[PDB]
Amino acid sequence: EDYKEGICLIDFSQIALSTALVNFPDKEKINLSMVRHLILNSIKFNVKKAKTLGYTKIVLCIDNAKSGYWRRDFAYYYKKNRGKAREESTWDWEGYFESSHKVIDELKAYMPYIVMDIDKYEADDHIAVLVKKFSLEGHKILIISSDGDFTQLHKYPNVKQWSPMHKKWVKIKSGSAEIDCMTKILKGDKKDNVASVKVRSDFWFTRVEGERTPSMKTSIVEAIANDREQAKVLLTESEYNRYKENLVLIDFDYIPDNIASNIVNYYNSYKLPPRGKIYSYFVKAGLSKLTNSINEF
Ligand code: NA
Repeated sequence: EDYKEGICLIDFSQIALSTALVNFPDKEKINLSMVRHLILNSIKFNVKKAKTLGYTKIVLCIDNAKSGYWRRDFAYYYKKNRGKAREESTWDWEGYFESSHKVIDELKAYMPYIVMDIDKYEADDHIAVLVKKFSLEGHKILIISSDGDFTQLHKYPNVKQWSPMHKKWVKIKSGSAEIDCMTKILKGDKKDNVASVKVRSDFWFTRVEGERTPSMKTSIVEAIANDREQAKVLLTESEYNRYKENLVLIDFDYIPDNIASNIVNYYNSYKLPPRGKIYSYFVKAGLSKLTNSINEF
């Protein structure tokens, strides 16, 4: 093992939720014990994975949208399409989230991981900012994320990504990273209500029947990807101003100073619990099958 240890960042909320959507049936209350068991089982599996690959420092990166998103404070329509979807569902989202927040606080109090959890901050924020930090500090980095796109981090040395769901390595140095990032910035990212620079910013949220997004030439995307100064040249003023907006929504380098510094400061001041707390936590929570496996956490 290295003097600057290998660090594992886990895209954890998405892993737990994906597992929960398989394990927990529709039309049944999702309770604290159910969620605690699932979260701890998932941690056990993915920590073993990190440790065998040679990464010893475990950081659990959490999605916390209890009060929304910092990006939404900037662009109100951001990710509003997602909440719309859950409103309908007969799956117990309310119970899941309520219980997950409780378990996360238990992790903070008792388990030996850095739990990056800040209301209105996304797992991808923690990962992007900590990768920049750790990479410059000379740590090898492993991202555990089933479907996350981290190709924006292609410039950082010694960053690998493992996907638990697909059981395979994921490309970080994709060869088309900048063009793929710029495609989202210019053409939008509908899955997150991010709109093309050729329409009003809240297009996806306020779309009226019949409305269409004007097409944009791939060559403009490629041109601006290769030299961003060309944005002032190939885009109209209105499109350029929308471009500036979308940079904040998509590009990791445009995470605001206060947001990024809050992430770093949270990491630095983190109160790591002594490993002695693991056993007493398992006993307290009645996880009697796990008091046997303390060494696997
Ligand atoms: Na902790």
